[PDB]
Amino acid sequence: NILPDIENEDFIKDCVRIHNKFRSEVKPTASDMLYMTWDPALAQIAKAWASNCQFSHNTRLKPPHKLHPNFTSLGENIWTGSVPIFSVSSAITNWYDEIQDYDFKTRICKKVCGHYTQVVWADSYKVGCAVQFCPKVSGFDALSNGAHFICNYGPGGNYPTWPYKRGATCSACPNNDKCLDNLCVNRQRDQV
Ligand SMILES: [Zn+2]
Repeated sequence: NILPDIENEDFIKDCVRIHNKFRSEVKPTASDMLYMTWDPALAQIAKAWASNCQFSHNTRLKPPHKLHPNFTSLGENIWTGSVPIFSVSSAITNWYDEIQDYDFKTRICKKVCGHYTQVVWADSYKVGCAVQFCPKVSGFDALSNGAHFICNYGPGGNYPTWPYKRGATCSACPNNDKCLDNLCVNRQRDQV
């Protein structure tokens, strides 16, 4: 298990593909789920924060900070665990599986659900991730020599509302956006 660098093409494909797989398969269906693409600037941001090896959120995701020239606010998911166990698939799946504690009807979360909601946040269409090797991670004293994985999201989600608008798939995309695997695509947005 070697931890990939932020420009590793397989790492990039995994992060994007697996985010989109969960976003495509949501239940209830989403009417407005945007297709998610890689953003190298978001990946650099994740890399810088991840190198701090702290189990807490980047402090500069919101005004008056602005880490990314094109987003007012950024979103963030963090996964921290052992090196052997780490993979893009397991980390993101771990975030998504918080759905078990989420009741879509009422938005009631029984535990921790904010990673799941950011994974499937309709309006978020750019992602960038990084993993760091961390001898110790602050806030997580139990852990030794772990993998510390952070994705940043543009624009940020986790407003006090449903992560997407439930409805017939792709029935409420922006403009005249086409649909690909239950996601709203758009040549302009999706350019990397
Ligand atoms: Zn969190």
